[PDB]
Amino acid sequence: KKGVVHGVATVAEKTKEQVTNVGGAVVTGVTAVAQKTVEGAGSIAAATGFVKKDQ
Amino acid sequence: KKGVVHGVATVAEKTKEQVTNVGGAVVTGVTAVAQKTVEGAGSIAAATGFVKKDQ
Amino acid sequence: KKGVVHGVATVAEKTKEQVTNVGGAVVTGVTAVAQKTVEGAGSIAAATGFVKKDQ
Amino acid sequence: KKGVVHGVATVAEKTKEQVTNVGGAVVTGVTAVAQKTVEGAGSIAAATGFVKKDQ
Amino acid sequence: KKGVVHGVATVAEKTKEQVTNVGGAVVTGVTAVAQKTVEGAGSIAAATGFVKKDQ
Amino acid sequence: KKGVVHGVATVAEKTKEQVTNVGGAVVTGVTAVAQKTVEGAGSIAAATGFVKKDQ
Amino acid sequence: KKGVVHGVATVAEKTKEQVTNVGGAVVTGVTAVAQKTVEGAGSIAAATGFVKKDQ
Amino acid sequence: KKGVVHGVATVAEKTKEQVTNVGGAVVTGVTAVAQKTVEGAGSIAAATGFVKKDQ
Amino acid sequence: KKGVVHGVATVAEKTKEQVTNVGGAVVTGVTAVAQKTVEGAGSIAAATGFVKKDQ
Amino acid sequence: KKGVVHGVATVAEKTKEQVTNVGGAVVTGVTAVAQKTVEGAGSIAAATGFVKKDQ
Ligand SMILES: CNc1ccc(-c2nc3ccc(O)cc3s2)cc1
Ligand SMILES: CNc1ccc(-c2nc3ccc(O)cc3s2)cc1
Ligand SMILES: CNc1ccc(-c2nc3ccc(O)cc3s2)cc1
Ligand SMILES: CNc1ccc(-c2nc3ccc(O)cc3s2)cc1
Ligand SMILES: CNc1ccc(-c2nc3ccc(O)cc3s2)cc1
Ligand SMILES: CNc1ccc(-c2nc3ccc(O)cc3s2)cc1
Ligand SMILES: CNc1ccc(-c2nc3ccc(O)cc3s2)cc1
Ligand SMILES: CNc1ccc(-c2nc3ccc(O)cc3s2)cc1
Ligand SMILES: CNc1ccc(-c2nc3ccc(O)cc3s2)cc1
Ligand SMILES: CNc1ccc(-c2nc3ccc(O)cc3s2)cc1
Ligand SMILES: CNc1ccc(-c2nc3ccc(O)cc3s2)cc1
Ligand SMILES: CNc1ccc(-c2nc3ccc(O)cc3s2)cc1
Repeated sequence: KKGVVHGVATVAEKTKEQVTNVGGAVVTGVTAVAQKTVEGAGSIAAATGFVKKDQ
Repeated sequence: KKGVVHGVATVAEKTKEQVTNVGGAVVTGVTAVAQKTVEGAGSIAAATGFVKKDQ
Repeated sequence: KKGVVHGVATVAEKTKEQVTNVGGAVVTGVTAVAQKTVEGAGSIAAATGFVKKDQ
Repeated sequence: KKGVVHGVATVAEKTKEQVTNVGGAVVTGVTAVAQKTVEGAGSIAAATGFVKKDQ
Repeated sequence: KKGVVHGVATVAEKTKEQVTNVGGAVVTGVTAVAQKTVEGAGSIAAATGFVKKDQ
Repeated sequence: KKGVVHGVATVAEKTKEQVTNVGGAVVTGVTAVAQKTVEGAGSIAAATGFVKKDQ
Repeated sequence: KKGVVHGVATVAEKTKEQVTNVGGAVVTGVTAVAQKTVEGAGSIAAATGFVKKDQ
Repeated sequence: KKGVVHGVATVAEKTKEQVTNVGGAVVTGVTAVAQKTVEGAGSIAAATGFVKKDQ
Repeated sequence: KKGVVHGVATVAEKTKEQVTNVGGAVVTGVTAVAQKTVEGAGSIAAATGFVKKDQ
Repeated sequence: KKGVVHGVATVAEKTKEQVTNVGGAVVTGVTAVAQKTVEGAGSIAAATGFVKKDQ
């Protein structure tokens, strides 16, 4: 076989899960957050996949 | 087989799940948030997939 | 087989779920949010798939 | 088989769900939000798939 | 076989999970956060995959 | 002060919430159930406060 | 002060929450269930407060 | 002070939370269940407070 | 002071939390369950407070 | 002071937490279970407080 990509690719066979991202956010997984009190200014309480590039 | 992509591709066979994103947000997964009190200015309480690029 | 894409594609066979996004938001998954009080100015309380690019 | 796309495509066979988006928003999944009080100016309380690009 | 990529690629066969990211965040895994009180200004309470590049 | 009860009482001062039950069911709290498929004969899918005394 | 009870009482002062139960079920708390598939005969999927006394 | 109870009592002062139960179930706490697939006959998947006295 | 109980009592002062139970189940605490697949016949997957007295 | 109990009592002063149980189950503490696959017939996967007296 032959393949040429510029990116971003994701090429496969017999594949149970696939995610391609440029951005941006993708949530595909099981996630449970239980929480009782959030205070403070300002605290990232429960972050799973996170990116902060403030300018 | 032969394939040429510019991106972003996601090419496969026999594949249970697929996500392609440029952006942007995609939520495809099970997610449960239970929460009782959020305060503060300003706190990211429960973030799963998150991207902040303020300018 | 042969395939040429510019992107964004999502090409497959025998595939249970598919999402293609450029944007933008796509919500296809099970999601439960239970919440009792949100305060503060301004706090992202419960974000699952999120993108903030304010200019 | 043969396929050439400009994007955004989503090509498949035997496929239970499909979403193609350029935009924009698509909601196809089960979603339950229960909520008791939202205050503050201005707090994104419960966001599932979200994109904010204010200029 | 032959392959030439510019990156970022992810090329495979017989592959159970795949993630390609440029960004950005991708959450595909099981995650449980249980939490009782978050205070302080400002403390990253529970971060799993995290990136902070404030300027 | 003086108090004599037979039960069931609930006596208080300065009290934000109160529930008295003999029975029976009382639901006063925030509750979110999101659900996609229930099968089987017969499975209690999502029970929060539950009592089964079949004879 | 003086108090005589037969039960079940709940006597207090300056008290934020109170529950008295004989039964029976009382749900006063925040609860989020997100769920995607329930099968089997018969499986208690997600039980929070539960009592089964079948005869 | 003086107190005589038969039970079940719960007597206090300056008390943030109170639960009295004879039964029966009481759910007053924050709870998040996220779940993707339940099978089998019959499996208690996610039980928090649970009592099974089948006869 | 003087106190005579038959049980079950719970007598206190200046007390943040109280639970009295005869039964039965009481859930007052923060709880997060995230789960992806449950199979088998029949397996207690995730049990927090649990009592099984089948006859 | 003077006290006579039959049991089960729990008598105190200046006390942050209290639990009295006859039964039965009480869950008052923070608990996080994250889990990916449960199989087998039948295996107690993750048990925190547990009692099995099958007859
Ligand atoms: C995040 N902001 C952003 C803006 C623009 C893009 C673009 N991606 C492509 C790809 C192929 C093409 O012919 C044109 C474009 S423009 C991506 C991201
Ligand atoms: C010292 N370590 C540190 C980590 C994180 C922070 C953050 N500050 C903000 C403010 C607004 C917002 O939406 C998100 C965040 S995160 C600050 C400090
Ligand atoms: C070893 N390096 C490598 C890079 C890329 C490939 C590719 N194979 C295909 C097939 C179909 C298609 O539309 C695109 C592509 S790209 C293969 C191998
Ligand atoms: C952390 N900041 C950062 C900025 C830029 C990069 C880049 N990586 C590549 C790779 C290939 C290419 O043709 C161009 C670039 S630019 C990486 C990181
Ligand atoms: C984090 N900031 C960032 C900005 C830009 C990039 C880019 N990655 C590629 C890859 C191929 C290409 O032809 C162009 C570009 S630009 C990556 C990261
Ligand atoms: C994070 N900010 C960002 C801006 C731009 C990009 C771009 N990626 C590509 C890829 C191919 C192409 O022909 C054009 C572009 S532009 C990526 C990231
Ligand atoms: C030391 N053991 C003890 C047991 C029980 C008590 C009680 N005090 C009160 C007051 C008012 C009321 O309606 C009921 C009761 S019960 C006090 C002490
Ligand atoms: C679980 N089944 C059940 C049946 C009956 C009861 C009763 N509790 C009281 C209390 C005082 C009284 O004068 C009478 C009765 S009867 C409780 C439970
Ligand atoms: C060996 N360990 C074991 C634990 C638990 C069980 C249970 N069997 C049932 C049947 C019906 C129902 O509503 C709940 C349950 S739980 C069986 C065995
Ligand atoms: C486990 N099975 C079980 C059955 C019965 C009990 C009882 N505990 C008390 C206490 C005082 C009283 O006057 C009566 C009774 S009965 C306890 C356990
Ligand atoms: C679990 N099954 C059950 C049946 C009956 C009870 C009873 N509790 C009391 C208390 C005072 C009283 O005068 C009568 C009764 S009966 C409790 C439990
Ligand atoms: C688990 N099964 C069960 C049955 C009965 C009980 C009883 N507890 C009391 C307490 C005081 C009283 O005057 C009567 C009774 S009966 C408890 C448990």
